[PDB]
Amino acid sequence: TAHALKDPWFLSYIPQLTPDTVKYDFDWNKAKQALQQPLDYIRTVEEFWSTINSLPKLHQLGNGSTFIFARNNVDASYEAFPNGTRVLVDLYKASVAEKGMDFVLSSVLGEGLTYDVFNGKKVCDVVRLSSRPNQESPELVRLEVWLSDQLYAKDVIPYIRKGLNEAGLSFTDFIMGESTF
Ligand SMILES: CO[C@@H]1[C@H](O)[C@@H](COP(=O)(O)OP(=O)(O)OP(=O)(O)OC[C@H]2O[C@@H](n3c[n+](C)c4c(=O)[nH]c(N)nc43)[C@H](O)[C@@H]2O)O[C@H]1n1cnc2c(N(C)C)ncnc21
Repeated sequence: TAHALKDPWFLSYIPQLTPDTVKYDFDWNKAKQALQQPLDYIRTVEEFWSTINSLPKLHQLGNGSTFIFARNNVDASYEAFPNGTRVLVDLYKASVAEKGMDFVLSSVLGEGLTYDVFNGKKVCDVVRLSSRPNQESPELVRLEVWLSDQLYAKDVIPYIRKGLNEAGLSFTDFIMGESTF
């Protein structure tokens, strides 16, 4: 009937997930346990597209509101990925952030990164998408591409930036970054 992804990805939502909100939650395990909401289990390309299209625009939700796409329903914990890293993308307008999200998700879930960068290795298991507004940029959206190995971030950063340029985004439309685990 429909076309299976290489792996199903579980989609969850953590509302207004901020560092000073885990102040209300003293521990990470219990903050997630209580706040995370399950949204869907993407098995196919058809399921993928309807989910991506149905997603309520990140900036509209509260500051810190994250969407987690976790390969084979893995726990998106830094703890789970010790030799890893997370490639960051900040998108200044909500308009560009749609095009950007569509690229980064199609590259991850569609195994684009896997066969274009990792030579077959499934290095990416988590993609987080959250609202991170500034007094400066209030429509700001952040994408995190989680890696199992930091050796690859050196190659994920030019690949994602090149893809985003091809997707229509200028250099003022986004900023690439990294955060070690
Ligand atoms: C370049 O890299 C910079 C830093 O290295 C990295 C630190 O991440 P956070 O503290 O945001 O944290 P995180 O990305 O996890 O945010 P979020 O998940 O939404 O909520 C944070 C809270 O959630 C907790 N948390 C969240 N997660 C996902 C976990 C997890 O897996 N394990 C554990 N133990 N805790 C987790 C965390 O401890 C904290 O209390 O963020 C980059 N950064 C740079 N500028 C900014 C900026 N500006 C200018 C406004 N705002 C935000 N991040 C910025």
